[PDB]
Amino acid sequence: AGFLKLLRLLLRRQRLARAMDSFPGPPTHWLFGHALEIQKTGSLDKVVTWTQQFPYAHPLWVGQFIGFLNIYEPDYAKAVYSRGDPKAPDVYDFFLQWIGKGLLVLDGPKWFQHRKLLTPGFHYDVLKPYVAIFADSTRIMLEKWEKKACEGKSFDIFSDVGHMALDTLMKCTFGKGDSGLNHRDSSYYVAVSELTLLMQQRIDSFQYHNDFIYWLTPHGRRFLRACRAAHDHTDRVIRQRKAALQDEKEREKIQNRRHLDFLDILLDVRGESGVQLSDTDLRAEVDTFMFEGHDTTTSGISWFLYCMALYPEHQQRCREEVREILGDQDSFQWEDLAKMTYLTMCMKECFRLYPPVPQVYRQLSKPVSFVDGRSLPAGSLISLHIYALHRNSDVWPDPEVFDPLRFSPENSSGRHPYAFIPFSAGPRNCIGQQFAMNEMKVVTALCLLRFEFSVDPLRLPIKLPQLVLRSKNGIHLYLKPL
Ligand code: HEM
Ligand SMILES: CCCCc1ccc(N/C=N\O)c(C)c1
Repeated sequence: AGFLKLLRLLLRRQRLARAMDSFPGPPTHWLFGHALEIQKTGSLDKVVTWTQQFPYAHPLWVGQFIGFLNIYEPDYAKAVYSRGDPKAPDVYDFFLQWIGKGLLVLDGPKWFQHRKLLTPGFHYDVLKPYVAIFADSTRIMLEKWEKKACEGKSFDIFSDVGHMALDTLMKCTFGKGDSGLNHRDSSYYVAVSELTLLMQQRIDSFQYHNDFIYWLTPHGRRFLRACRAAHDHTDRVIRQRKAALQDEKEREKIQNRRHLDFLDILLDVRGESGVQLSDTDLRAEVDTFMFEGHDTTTSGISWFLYCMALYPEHQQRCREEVREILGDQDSFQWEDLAKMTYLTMCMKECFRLYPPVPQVYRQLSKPVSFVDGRSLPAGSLISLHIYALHRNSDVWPDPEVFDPLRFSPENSSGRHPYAFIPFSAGPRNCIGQQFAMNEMKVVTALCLLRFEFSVDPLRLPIKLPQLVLRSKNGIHLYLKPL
């Protein structure tokens, strides 16, 4: 009985280890594989030095039973991430208790169904009205920030940006009305923190990899408590909207619109979806999009404002660009976001050096041959290291240098299409990319018009992976009103 399970395990690792025989790599500890380096602070930068020692790719082991091929070169990236192979179950299985089998984790033709269902929810006609909402939520955040700034001390902006991103996500895509944040929404935010802290730690800690053992550890119990808290939040948001649509005034109003917001699509009002969702399939897409359409943009906004603080020259250039575009308008219009070409460049360079998602994974369903002759069989595990990809010395002159002009029209024409993929690429790219970009542009444009941002030399951020890219100590900045 149990004997089979242990043998199925030991065969898999000789399979994975032999398929990577073509690929030299760093030294393994006998028990931990590479885990003792990965768990060290700064390990993203350690992986970068590895990519210079080993071109294209190198193996990566958490504790001797699971072995990934870390990849970080554009042809290698493209060979795999253009194909739609499944997400790595060893990594993505951990998601299930929390966000379930929603879009992120699915892989079948069921994935294509949901992707087809949900993609019109991020069409630009659905997005145009969100610009006003981004502005309102940002205004609330900035009024808080104005009070903190005139106290003269630096403070962590990450959490305030998150509360704002969560509120705006819910007003846009989950039907929440103008009421704004409630103490129960903050409960949810805190729980996401615990979920991503713990699940990242689980990814890196091979002893927690087996389901049965993990749910008996304090770690796993803490995770399940947070999963309940996340589910109490999403059950509420679902019941709230179903009930709001029982009102005859609101229900007729939604039908009139050609374009439906994301939660209303899932609820299949108008019968148009033609695909019937289980109660749990819908709970999972809500869980999924409630993690995804806000934790990442919080990382992005916050690392950007840090990059503005580090580089006042570019900060001031962006401040001037957005000042002219707004002119005398009350608030930015959707049409205005395309004019923000220099803000966009700086934002792209921010995402090169501080990718909001630094690492994603796949398990191949078919073999793949790489531009240099090497190859892998089906069954093998891939680790796309977006962090080291964006820092690759054969692709990026002076990789550690912040230079927005790398994303001018001129210096972009030649560039390889898989060199810069912070929203991934291929069939499993980010469904929310244009949502994020428009949100982040409105938020940061308004931030720079109302404050000048300085770093704090005594508390510079330190990089911390937590599924999204966070900081060990927050993002502490000084703010000057204007
Ligand atoms: C949900 C969701 C997906 C899955 C879409 C699908 O599978 O069809 C998605 C994908 C990605 C990926 C790939 C994930 C992987 O390889 O495991 C990356 C790297 C990424 C990065 C960012 N996303 Fe995203 N994303 C989903 C949802 C959202 C939403 C939802 C409203 C927004 C907004 C958004 C934004 C960003 C983002 C912004 C800074 C980054 C980076 N994503 N997504
Ligand atoms: C398995 C480690 C990374 C998994 C992962 C994949 C996608 C997202 N987000 C995508 N858009 O928001 C996050 C936040 C994480």
